[PDB]
Amino acid sequence: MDGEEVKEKIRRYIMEDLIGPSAKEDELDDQTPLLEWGILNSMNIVKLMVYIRDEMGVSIPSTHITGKYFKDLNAISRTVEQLKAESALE
Repeated sequence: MDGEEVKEKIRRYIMEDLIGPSAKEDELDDQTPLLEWGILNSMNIVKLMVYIRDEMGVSIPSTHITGKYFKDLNAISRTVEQLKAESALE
């Protein structure tokens, strides 16, 4: 329930673990097309799914995994806060 704290955590983990070479100081931006970079697919996306799960405390269901939310980092976080609300009542 912040947006920014969630985003900066995730985006930087994409730079640390996921990518490697194409992950300079400002390669991964706030609005970067993550799917057009093709960095997010079933192999990679699960390391994010567990990252948000532990760090943000948000259980992302497998049925939630669709392009619109994993499209850019704002779309990532906005839906994390929705799923955070779901997990808050659950």
